Amino acid sequence: VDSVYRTRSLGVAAEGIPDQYADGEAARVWQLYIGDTRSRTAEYKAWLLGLLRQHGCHRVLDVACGTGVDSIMLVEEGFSVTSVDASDKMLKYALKERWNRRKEPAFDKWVIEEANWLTLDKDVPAGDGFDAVICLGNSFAHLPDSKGDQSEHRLALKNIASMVRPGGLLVIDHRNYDYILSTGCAPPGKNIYYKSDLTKDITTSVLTVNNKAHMVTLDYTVQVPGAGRDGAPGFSKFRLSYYPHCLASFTELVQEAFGGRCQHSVLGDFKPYRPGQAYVPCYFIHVLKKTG
Amino acid sequence: VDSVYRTRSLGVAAEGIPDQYADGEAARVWQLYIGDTRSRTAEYKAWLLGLLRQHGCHRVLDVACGTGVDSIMLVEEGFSVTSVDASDKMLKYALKERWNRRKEPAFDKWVIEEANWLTLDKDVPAGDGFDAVICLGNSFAHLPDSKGDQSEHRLALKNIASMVRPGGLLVIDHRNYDYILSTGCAPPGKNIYYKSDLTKDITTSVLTVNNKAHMVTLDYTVQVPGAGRDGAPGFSKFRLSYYPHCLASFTELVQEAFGGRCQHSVLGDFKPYRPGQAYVPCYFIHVLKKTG
Amino acid sequence: VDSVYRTRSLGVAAEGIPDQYADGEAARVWQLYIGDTRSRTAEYKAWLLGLLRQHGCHRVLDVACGTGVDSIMLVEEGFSVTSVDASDKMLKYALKERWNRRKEPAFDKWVIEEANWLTLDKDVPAGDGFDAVICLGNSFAHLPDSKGDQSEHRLALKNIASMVRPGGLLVIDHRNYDYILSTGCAPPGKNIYYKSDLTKDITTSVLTVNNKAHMVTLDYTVQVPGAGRDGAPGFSKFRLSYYPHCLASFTELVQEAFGGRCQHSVLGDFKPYRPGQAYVPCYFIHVLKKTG
Amino acid sequence: VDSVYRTRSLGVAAEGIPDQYADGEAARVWQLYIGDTRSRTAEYKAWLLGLLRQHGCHRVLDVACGTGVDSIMLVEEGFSVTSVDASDKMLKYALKERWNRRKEPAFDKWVIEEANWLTLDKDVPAGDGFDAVICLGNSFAHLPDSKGDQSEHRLALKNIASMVRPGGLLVIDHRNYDYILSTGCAPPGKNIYYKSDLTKDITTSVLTVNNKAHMVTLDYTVQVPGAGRDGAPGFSKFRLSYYPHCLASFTELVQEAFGGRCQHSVLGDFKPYRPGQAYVPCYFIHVLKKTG
Ligand SMILES: C[S@@+](CC[C@H](N)C(=O)[O-])C[C@H]1O[C@@H](n2cnc3c(N)ncnc32)[C@H](O)[C@@H]1O
Ligand SMILES: C[S@@+](CC[C@H](N)C(=O)[O-])C[C@H]1O[C@@H](n2cnc3c(N)ncnc32)[C@H](O)[C@@H]1O
Ligand SMILES: C[S@@+](CC[C@H](N)C(=O)[O-])C[C@H]1O[C@@H](n2cnc3c(N)ncnc32)[C@H](O)[C@@H]1O
Ligand SMILES: C[S@@+](CC[C@H](N)C(=O)[O-])C[C@H]1O[C@@H](n2cnc3c(N)ncnc32)[C@H](O)[C@@H]1O
Repeated sequence: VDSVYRTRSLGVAAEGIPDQYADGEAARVWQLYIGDTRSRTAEYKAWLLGLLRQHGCHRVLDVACGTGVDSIMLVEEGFSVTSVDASDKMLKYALKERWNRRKEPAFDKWVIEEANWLTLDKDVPAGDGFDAVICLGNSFAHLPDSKGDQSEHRLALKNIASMVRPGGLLVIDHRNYDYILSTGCAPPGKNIYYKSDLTKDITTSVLTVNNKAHMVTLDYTVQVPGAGRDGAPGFSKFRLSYYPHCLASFTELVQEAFGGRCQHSVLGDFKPYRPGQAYVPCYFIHVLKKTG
Repeated sequence: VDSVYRTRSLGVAAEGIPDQYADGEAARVWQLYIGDTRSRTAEYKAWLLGLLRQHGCHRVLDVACGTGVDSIMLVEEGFSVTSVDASDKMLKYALKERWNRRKEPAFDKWVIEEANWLTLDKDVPAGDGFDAVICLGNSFAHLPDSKGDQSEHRLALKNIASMVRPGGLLVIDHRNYDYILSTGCAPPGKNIYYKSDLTKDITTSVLTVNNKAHMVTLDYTVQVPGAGRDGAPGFSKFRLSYYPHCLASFTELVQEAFGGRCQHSVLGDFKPYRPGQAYVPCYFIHVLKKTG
Repeated sequence: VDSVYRTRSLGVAAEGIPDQYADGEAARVWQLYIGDTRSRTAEYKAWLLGLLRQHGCHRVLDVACGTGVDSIMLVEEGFSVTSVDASDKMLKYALKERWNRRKEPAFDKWVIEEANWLTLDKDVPAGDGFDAVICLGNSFAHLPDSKGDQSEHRLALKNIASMVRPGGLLVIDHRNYDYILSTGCAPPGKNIYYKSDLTKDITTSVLTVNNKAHMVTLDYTVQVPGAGRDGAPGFSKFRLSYYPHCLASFTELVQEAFGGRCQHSVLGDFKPYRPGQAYVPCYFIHVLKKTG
Repeated sequence: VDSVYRTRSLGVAAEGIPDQYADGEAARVWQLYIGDTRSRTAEYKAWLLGLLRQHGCHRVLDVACGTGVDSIMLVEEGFSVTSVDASDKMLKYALKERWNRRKEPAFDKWVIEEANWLTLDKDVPAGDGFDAVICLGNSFAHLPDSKGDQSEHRLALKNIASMVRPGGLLVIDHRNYDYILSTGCAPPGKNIYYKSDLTKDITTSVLTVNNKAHMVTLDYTVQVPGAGRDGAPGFSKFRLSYYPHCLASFTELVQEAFGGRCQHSVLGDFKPYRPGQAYVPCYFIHVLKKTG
């Protein structure tokens, strides 16, 4: 019988040595990519701040915290923000920012915590509920459908909806999977939230099981600038996958998390979406108010 | 022809979702094991405090920080401490403690940083050097010997040596491998630093390649106290490996890192050691005062 | 740092012991599946015999031999047959049949050899060429496209073309992928060559990379008739992948292998085919007579 | 959760493509190595034939058939030989020899079959039992001890013993693990059965679990002659593992398979073994006669 013997179990750590896959090529380019989410768009800052001001929002939950980018902006702008994420490699970066800016009182008062959408209700005390829960940049699509029925999608989305105060707002988005599913090409860098300073090439694979689109996998080949001989760049690659959320399924899923007690509007890039307009958006943003 | 597709590359993270090996069975008992073995022994506290004080040490580098237990003791007793480690999954727990106690002025002053013994000089500013460097808990032995000659142990020990000020101390220990390599059994829980609440069994595997002990592997079977049926214990395993440093070679390796310019003593468990003494230590502590 | 020890290298065998993946769960249902699907259809026998006879074929190369079912039919009906395949695990079953029937003079004359389509010219002496080459059973589609351009299909088809004598035939088929790629469902057991006793379900996954169907994967759930409790069926899965050859491209690929010097016809199931005919084949059989 | 998607299950085959790991570097050198077992020693041929002649042996079972080397020699010498092995990669070579030599009547009458030592009794009809069962060249040591107690060793050895006719012979061997266990070096090419024409370097690893030697792993680096630039050789590597059978354990195990109803003699290289002679043998051969 063939035995394989690992030096240590997958998932364990040890004091003087880097964790399991922390310095592979894939993790190295990936770090350049997550650091390139820096340069937020004027449009983005303008839309989101205006939405939240117009509604009088003050406590806000960022449920896809990441490196802290969206959250750092709300802290700076005076909101009282709680930020959670299920990933520790990403939470490390937010945490580091809060420690650096500790002495600025608004950053001493920023709550970053671990939480999973599947167990949110128990990970995060709702309190009287928040004024706006945000889940933006196609964070949500990372979540696969393991069970084949979309039960896990329904559960994460209900819990997210459970953190909205009555009268409050959920702002959640997804990339345009309707376009991607029909050209087979997720085109690089047409991005409405941060301007990318890296050049990347994307290969898109779409897996369809029986007749249903089940996953979109993107291979990102990143030109890394200083890494050849006489100043030339190198190229390296990493991969990430997603659930291809179509606008109509998603609209059903999201209004179902509210039990139908919501108003619901869907924007196109930051502008309205009239189904059958010419302009094919890169991202659909849904803004739901709990009306009940 | 065969090919193997993965969702995402090994090493990358994403906002929705737990990181790659994080909620495996082995990472859950392992998390038990680092938590319910971080309650220090009075002997150790008194030993380590009296030594540092005895030599008039005030700035200390902990170069194998882990969850911070060693540094926390020292941060509390009013030393200026900087703690590094290479493992993010472990530093996570020291960082979190610093935050929760960020209101006590000593804890506001604790530096915790990423660094690796191999590049330690490029990662930590010694300046004129620290008063003591500590690498306790049998952490040096985590570093494998990947090129068959011990060039990586040499490099690491030299970079650790360099952080010590002239007249400063290096305190670095290792398990008694001499014994382990004769009995083939690293016995559980005879621990001099921390008091273990958890019941465990250990299987020890020793790998020998063209007659040199090259690695010792411990498989931990942790009894987990409420996981079974009628309050009965539930059980899980994890594994971790060590380089088996024998006292005589390690003694040579560590002198050679100060270029011979050092005074060296080896403690028995905390007691002094002489060959063939009746008492068999579980740990050899080496104390090296740097002459120049 | 992590390392992974194996007992023995991947690909090596040893006298004591079963070969590496041989008694897995998947190799056991798979063995069921190749056995209890090798009982040929009267339609096929009559179709294939009449064609060969009709053109006065006598030496035949089976270039996708497998367990030998196609060759055995022909060896019995008095043709001079040489059978090659690249898979040892499959050739094993043809070899064994040859031995058991080594006393019948036709079977003493059957050649069964290892060869690969890619190197086929270097592996099989055509001499002046064979009368017919056969590659039936949807075997050509096993060859993946690993360089993204179909250079390996081209090479393989050209080397198969070269074994055909001038005035000889190439008979090569493929499943109807056109249909599969629109319905997303390769339906079970509508098979024209062999009569299946076994009950199976098939999940079909289609992989598409920057808008080109690149692979179809079938997961077979085989109902195994006595494996459960009270004679109840026990169940196991295995998986196998295909390159989805569409009729029009395959038609171009196969002409191009004879340099255009060929006459080409495509049969519907065994019946002739015309576009938009009401009858939808499960298999397209291509018959190519080489002109020069 | 990370999915990994294979093209096909481990262990399945498919008509136009090589089986899973058949053309890796490891399998390529390994084939040069198994083909280098060619050049049987004069000493070997002389001893074995003389033993078997002196006992009047005629039906003989080779239970570690391999490529067929020992068996081909007994066929040629007139014995009535049945040869079994559990490995198909190796049985393929024997089988091919029998087909080549088919017309020589003694090779038409050679029975090669698949069998496992663990299920031997049911794989091979004993008949009235054989005159000599042979298991030579350290075939037996390939068999690991999965259960930790040597139950599997006891079972394979009992079944092997069950194929010996009363008055018949078992000739079975093992390398000198007592020497290997004490120098840590299985030295290359001191071989008493075939002269090796390949130059190989061996690295020996010994794994000890708790105090018991559990496995000896050999990395064979083979100088392959024509594989560099101007005629120079290349070097490639494969690995194989074994149970370190000590002479005294083995002597117990083997006489226990007979229930103690045996005579037992143990040879040194082909010559007698007096425990405490100077000459340290490379191989111990045991010859047991069933006396009962
Ligand atoms: C790092 S996240 C933004 C995080 C955000 N600041 C937050 O609050 O969650 C970037 C997202 O943009 C995605 N995206 C969709 N199509 C893209 C494309 N063609 N190129 C780059 N990113 C694209 C990535 O898949 C990823 O999910
Ligand atoms: C929680 S860690 C100690 C961390 C410490 N703060 C530092 O300086 O890195 C527990 C340590 O005890 C070690 N240990 C070694 N042998 C052991 C044994 N037989 N029983 C229990 N713990 C053992 C483990 O290898 C591990 O490195
Ligand atoms: C036993 S093999 C045929 C071997 C044949 N003697 C030859 O020429 O290679 C069975 C073949 O039927 C194919 N097949 C394709 N689609 C199928 C389906 N839907 N149901 C059953 N078999 C299917 C399998 O892929 C496999 O290659
Ligand atoms: C191919 S087998 C011989 C097969 C034999 N003709 C039969 O009847 O089974 C070769 C054996 O010699 C072994 N052996 C032991 N020590 C060796 C060494 N230092 N170098 C080479 N082979 C050695 C291999 O491990 C292997 O098990």
